[PDB]
Order: sequence, then C-alpha cells, then structure tokens
Amino acid sequence: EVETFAFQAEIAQLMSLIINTFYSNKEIFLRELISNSSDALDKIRYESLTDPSKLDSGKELHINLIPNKQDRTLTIVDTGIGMTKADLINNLGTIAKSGTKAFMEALQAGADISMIGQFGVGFYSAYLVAEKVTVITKHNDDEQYAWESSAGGSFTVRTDTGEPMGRGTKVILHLKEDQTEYLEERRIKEIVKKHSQFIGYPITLFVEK
Ligand SMILES: Cc1cc(Oc2ccc(N)cn2)ccc1Cl
Repeated sequence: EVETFAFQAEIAQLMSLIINTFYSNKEIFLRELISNSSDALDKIRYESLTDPSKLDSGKELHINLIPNKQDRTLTIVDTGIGMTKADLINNLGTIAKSGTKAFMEALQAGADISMIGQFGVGFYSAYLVAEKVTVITKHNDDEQYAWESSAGGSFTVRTDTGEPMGRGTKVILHLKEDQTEYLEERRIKEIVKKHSQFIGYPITLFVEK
C-alpha cells in the first residue's frame, strides 16, 4: 500500500531548479547529506542523556557510506533519531517552504547552490547527482517507512517491508549515468576529507569486493 503526495510548490520548484541547472560543483551533495546525518545523531544523543532507553534501538552512533556500482546507488546511513511518518507527510514537510523561498531569492541576488545548507534544505542537493532518492527511516515512536521521489513534483511514502533498522535513516541515491564518479573510493574519500573532516561521528566508507 503506497500513498502518493504532491510536493509543496516552492519545494517542487527547488528540485526542478537543482536537477536542470548546470552547476559543476556537484560534490557538495555529500557534505549536505552527512551534515544532516550529523544533525540526526545529535538529536538522539542529546535525548539519551535524560532517557537512556532511547538508545535501546541501537547504541552505536555513526555514519556509513555504501557505494554500489552494480545498482549505481550511493547509500548514506546514520543511526540518528530517524523520522516519523508525520515527518515525511506534514512535519518536516512544512520546515522547508520557508527555507526554499529564501534560497531561490538569494540565488538571484548573488548566492549559488553550494550555500543551500545555510537555508536548512540541503537534502535536495542529492538531486544534483541522483535521478531518484529512496529514503528508509526509523524513529523510536513510529514504524519503518520508505520515502522515495524522482522529483517531478510528487513523492511516495509506504510502510517498509525490508530489513528492519532499529533506528536511523538510510538515504539511497539512484545516481545519474553521468554521476558514477561518486561511487569511486578515492573520490568519496576526497570529498569527505575536504568537506566533512570535522564531523563528531565516525564516517565509515564501505569498500566493494
Ligand atoms: C516527505 C518530504 C520530504 C522532504 O525532504 C526530505 C528531507 C530529508 C530526507 N532525508 C528526505 N526527504 C521534503 C518535504 C517532504 Cl513533504
């Protein structure tokens, strides 16, 4: 059972801007995805300081990067707070309209795409490199859900049936044919060292066999 929802017009307008505009500095998508993973870990960590039972769904706080040349997917995983169904449909949905509007205004007043983090909507930079993003998330107070969107103004949300997660969020990036450089090891390691060297959580790069 899959529910399809329409993007908010501002947020739909941003991903059409991101996918279609030529902008060679595509690598900032990883810095934004890891930063949101670092933000998710901060929330579950701070919450466990008063309620240690919140970490019962996974004590380890880390970030993994799983490139897959066969599936052409770059997968970013964290064990952070995750997201409820209200985060996908509703809650987190409404915390981007304001950030999206302010970002496109600045884009015509000098600013460029690499500043998308300063507006709290850095996730949509994933569509620089990805033609489709599937997101698997798990919050302590909700079931497991799969979020997915090829942009195009809509997204889907379904109750996930795959491997249980415990807690955290997995972001699967179905990469464009012209974006396979971000499945290379030495390319991933260079962006992580360049952009996310001061992240307070271990970023493990999984190597393919
Ligand atoms: C369902 C939804 C998702 C959304 O954007 C994000 C943000 C972060 C992650 N991990 C996935 N999608 C923005 C608006 C909506 Cl309505």
